[PDB]
Amino acid sequence: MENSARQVAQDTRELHLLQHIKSDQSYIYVFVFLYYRDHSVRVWKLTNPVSISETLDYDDLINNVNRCKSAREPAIYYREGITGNDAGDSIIDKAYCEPVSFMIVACGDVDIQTIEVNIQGYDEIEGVGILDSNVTPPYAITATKFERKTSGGYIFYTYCGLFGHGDRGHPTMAVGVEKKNRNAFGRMHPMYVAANYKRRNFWAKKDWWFPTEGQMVEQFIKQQSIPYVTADNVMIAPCVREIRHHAHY
Amino acid sequence: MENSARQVAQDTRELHLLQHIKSDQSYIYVFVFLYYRDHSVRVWKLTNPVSISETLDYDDLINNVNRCKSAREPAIYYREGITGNDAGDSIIDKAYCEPVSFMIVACGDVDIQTIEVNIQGYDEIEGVGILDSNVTPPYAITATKFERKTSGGYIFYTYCGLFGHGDRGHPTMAVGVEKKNRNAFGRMHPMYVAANYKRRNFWAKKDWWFPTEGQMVEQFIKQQSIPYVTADNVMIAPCVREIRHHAHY
Amino acid sequence: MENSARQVAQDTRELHLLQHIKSDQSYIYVFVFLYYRDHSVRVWKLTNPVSISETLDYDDLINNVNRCKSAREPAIYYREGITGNDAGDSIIDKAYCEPVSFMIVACGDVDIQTIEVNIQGYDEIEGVGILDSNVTPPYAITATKFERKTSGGYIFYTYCGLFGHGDRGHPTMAVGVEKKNRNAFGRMHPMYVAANYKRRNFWAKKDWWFPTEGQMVEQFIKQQSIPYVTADNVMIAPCVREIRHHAHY
Ligand SMILES: Nc1nc2c(ncn2[C@@H]2O[C@H](COP(=O)(O)OP(=O)(O)OP(=O)(O)O)[C@@H](O)[C@H]2O)c(=O)[nH]1
Ligand SMILES: Nc1nc2c(ncn2[C@@H]2O[C@H](COP(=O)(O)OP(=O)(O)OP(=O)(O)O)[C@@H](O)[C@H]2O)c(=O)[nH]1
Ligand SMILES: Nc1nc2c(ncn2[C@@H]2O[C@H](COP(=O)(O)OP(=O)(O)OP(=O)(O)O)[C@@H](O)[C@H]2O)c(=O)[nH]1
Repeated sequence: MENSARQVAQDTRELHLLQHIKSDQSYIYVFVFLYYRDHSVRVWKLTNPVSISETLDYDDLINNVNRCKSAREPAIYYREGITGNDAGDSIIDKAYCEPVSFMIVACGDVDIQTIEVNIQGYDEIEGVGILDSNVTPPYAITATKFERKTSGGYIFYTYCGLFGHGDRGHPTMAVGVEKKNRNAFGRMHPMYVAANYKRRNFWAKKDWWFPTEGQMVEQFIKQQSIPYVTADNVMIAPCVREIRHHAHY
Repeated sequence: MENSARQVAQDTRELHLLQHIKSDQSYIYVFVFLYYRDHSVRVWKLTNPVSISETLDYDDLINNVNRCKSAREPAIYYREGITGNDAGDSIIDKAYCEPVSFMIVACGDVDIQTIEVNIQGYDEIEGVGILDSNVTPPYAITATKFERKTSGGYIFYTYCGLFGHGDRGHPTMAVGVEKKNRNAFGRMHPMYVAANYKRRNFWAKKDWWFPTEGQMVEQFIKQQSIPYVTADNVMIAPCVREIRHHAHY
Repeated sequence: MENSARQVAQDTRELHLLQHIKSDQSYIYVFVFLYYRDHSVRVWKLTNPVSISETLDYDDLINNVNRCKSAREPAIYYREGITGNDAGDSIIDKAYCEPVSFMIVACGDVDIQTIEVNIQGYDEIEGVGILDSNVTPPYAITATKFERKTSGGYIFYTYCGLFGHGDRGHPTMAVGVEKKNRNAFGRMHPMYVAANYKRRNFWAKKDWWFPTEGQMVEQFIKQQSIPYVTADNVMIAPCVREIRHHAHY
């Protein structure tokens, strides 16, 4: 009864799930979870068939549901103070709605070795001046700092941190990653490039908000089967156990 | 008097119009018309010299002029309910401002064979989970479902449908299409690629709103000479009659 | 004492600054300064490692701090009138918040010869109709109209103008430029392309607003060392004097 054709259709399904990862027919994903002091979470899905590239601006990274709006000072009173040094006209030093921490989850067939997580202050300008900005500051080379998580045959990567109370407490970030290519024909080789270029905005960055992590895990993480690690360090991810008829090195 | 030089300058003009289509000097366009229950239309022009790629998020697809705003429930009360199953806190089941139907008009020198119209619910996630999402679900392969419309020598394509009252009644969509290339030198060949890459956001998605189709046809469709088909199935498009000094196969 | 190792570490620093321009490790920048009648400035940084491409829509180009909002007419009353000819329902003919003038500053290692500044009215449509629009109208070929400014070994380019009181007084604009490549290996050659494609949105267009030019020069231009030319024609830019041990042609 282990051998039934129905069981093999189930085997097909799960073999399909593991191979679909490496297949050109799947997406790669980076999810950015932002955790606020009110316990709520704002979440951005970045996604593409072959190449994720996105800026999350300040307005993308602050809490836009439990919003900071003293009915007294317009937004520019505060923005000017995080635009230039001592250039503010705000009685508020730090907005409540700025995130406390983040988690980056890279999943699907990412080549984690190509990932970049470049977090900057409000102006997006690395270093002391624009002409001295480096396109890749050392802390943007985050690949080896991700934790590798495994769930059966599934692999994904997590990177967590605090934004803090300095410049990066008013964050902007650029995130990019490539789909792993285990062979030599480039997904942007001249014979392929136009078909992937046509899909450069499949899909544009997309966000949601949730009242707590626990509620998000039930209503979203599990519902969409998004690999995840909770604050108490529990892995929430689908699990496809490896199927193979021969040994693997 | 048929032969006058002035008439030939007119011939030049119309020969220019037909050949400008196939020329690298023209844009390709996809227009997305969204029709609401109040009879108004929101319209997005997607456009590029060689390669259109765009996401129209939920906020792009709902009616943002005749807006849904009960002065009682914040937007997240409703959004949460179309983010996760049964996760809403809204007394409104379906927003008035969600579109009833759509028309996609692909025109200029599109290769309709490369078009993709991928409509999803709010979360933009095809299938049962992100790791099983297909980059091209069967219904995104819409090319053969477009109707081919001809106006003299001009060719364009239309695809209409209803959003309905299920998941896609809270639509997001990814649209991409390539300019037709009737010969072998790719518009993204290494000798060309950088010049077209420089124009990847020429132009970013752009929208308008109009109180009715009839008013839009007068104030916009005709004014900008955008090929179009009205709800009663009348073609509104410029018409350049073919000019040629010899027979065509 | 001219020869001290400390002085040579200073020489290293400034040699680094000049060579970092031509290095792949720097960004190219286009800044768009928009000057309003209230003397305020809205500023967009466009930036990329190798290829800038951006649309600044109408909502990006109008003053969004000193906002136009008669508590009487919704935005569409005015927008409809700049969408189609005589299609408005506004008692206001021209919004206060539309910019008077602009300056484009191209800096870092731009090849100014590849720049395009295509300014259009509200609809973004060049010419008399979409099928006749040219991807490059003559006035978009702006490269030779930029003024070349030098500050020691630093080179940058400025282009100024008025928006006026016609169609382009309701501006949209597409700006693109490539990083100068003084040799033959293309930054989008197949061996390089995927790494730069991954960084196509590093960074997305980013804006600020400032109450006056003078205040912006202190709080932003100088603070970020952004090359600049003030309204009275004073150059504000860092200055690295050329260092070389041999003569230069
Ligand atoms: N290490 C470092 N952090 C900086 C610097 N400038 C600003 N920061 C910010 O400091 C914050 C985190 O640094 P920590 O040393 O952990 O201190 P913190 O918890 O943020 O609180 P502070 O003591 O106010 O900085 C981040 O927001 C950084 O961006 C800097 O020059 N060096
Ligand atoms: N065919 C199909 N449609 C679905 C499914 N899930 C949601 N829908 C939605 O159903 C809507 C259109 O389906 P129809 O069969 O025409 O029904 P409808 O007019 O939308 O009204 P309903 O009966 O409430 O679905 C779209 O919004 C679809 O996205 C599904 O599993 N299959
Ligand atoms: N030259 C020219 N400008 C046009 C045309 N249509 C609209 N304009 C606009 O005219 C404005 C600048 O032209 P100017 O000749 O300097 O006149 P102006 O200062 O704008 O004031 P007006 O006399 O109302 O046009 C810009 O906003 C142009 O876009 C046109 O067909 N030719």
